[PDB]
Amino acid sequence: RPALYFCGSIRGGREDRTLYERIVSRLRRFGTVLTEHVAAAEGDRLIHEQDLEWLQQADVVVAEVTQPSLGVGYELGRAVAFNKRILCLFRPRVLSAMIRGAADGSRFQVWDYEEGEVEALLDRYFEA
Amino acid sequence: MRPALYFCGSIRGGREDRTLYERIVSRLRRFGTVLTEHVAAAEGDRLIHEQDLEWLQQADVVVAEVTQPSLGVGYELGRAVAFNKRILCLFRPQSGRVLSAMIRGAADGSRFQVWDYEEGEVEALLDRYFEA
Ligand SMILES: CNc1ccccc1C(=O)N1CCC(Nc2nc(-c3cc4ccc(C#N)cc4[nH]3)nn2CCCCCCCC(=O)O)CC1
Ligand SMILES: CNc1ccccc1C(=O)N1CCC(Nc2nc(-c3cc4ccc(C#N)cc4[nH]3)nn2CCCCCCCC(=O)O)CC1
Ligand SMILES: [Cl-]
Repeated sequence: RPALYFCGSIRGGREDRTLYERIVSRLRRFGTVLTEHVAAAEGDRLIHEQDLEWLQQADVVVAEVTQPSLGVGYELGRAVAFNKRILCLFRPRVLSAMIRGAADGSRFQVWDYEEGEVEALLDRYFEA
Repeated sequence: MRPALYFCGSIRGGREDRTLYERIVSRLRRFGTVLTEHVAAAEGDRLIHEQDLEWLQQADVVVAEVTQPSLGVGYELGRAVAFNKRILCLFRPQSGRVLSAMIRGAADGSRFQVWDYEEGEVEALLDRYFEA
């Protein structure tokens, strides 16, 4: 099965816990979600090494980029250098030009969305 | 041959402090060329990303102010690690914040370092790092 990596900001996880769970639940239909048991409220070297191992194992990286995060950005930077296929999900805040600009319409895509249509978008992405 | 220094910080940290980022850049100029000294941060996006990536590849050292969360700063740090760059992260714990485990965990005490500091001592720390 394809290996899927999900990540999001700690702030996005706090205010929108259900949103991250909805994304992960939908991703499970298209493969194994390596980060599905991550409980964001979490020495640091062990976390970094496990994160890198999952990033290297992933076939697709799905990042929720609505809130600023050094961790999400760092994971995206490592993922680009690991030549991974990336999908960023943004809820229109101004998305960083480093993320919007990394998009190439194929291997790195950034999709603007409204909370309610996240399942439909994920279906479209993985049925293509 | 002057060393090429790359500086980056969050847009929030640039707004809430302004003088802090300018103090850091001014001090870095003593030790080398600052590739990002003329960055406004009031910013098509692809051109910005490609210019950023060119500066990252040219750098000898990357200095990042990591006090406020930022997708851009994190992304630049991730690309910098993969480009095998020497990195120094500057974090202010007085802000009450806890630095991301992805950044604190990337530290190895040598090639990637994270230093906790108080606003007033930033010039002294930069002098120590660059061996003044
Ligand atoms: C102030 N910020 C931080 C402070 C402390 C720690 C991290 C951060 C930080 O920068 N973060 C938080 C973590 C986030 N990455 C992330 N978030 C999720 C994630 C959120 C989430 C929510 C719901 C569900 C479901 N169902 C699944 C979820 N999966 N996965 N990943 C990737 C794995 C990395 C973790 C390594 C694990 C090592 C270990 O198991 O010991 C990036 C931003
Ligand atoms: C919501 N956030 C964003 C929204 C929109 C755009 C970016 C962000 C974002 O994530 N950012 C902001 C930019 C930041 N990086 C950064 N900040 C500085 C920087 C701040 C600063 C302050 C004072 C002084 C002095 N003296 C010098 C300074 N140099 N350099 N860099 C690296 C160069 C990248 C520029 C590419 C240009 C492309 C082009 O010209 O074609 C990362 C976080
Ligand atoms: Cl976060």
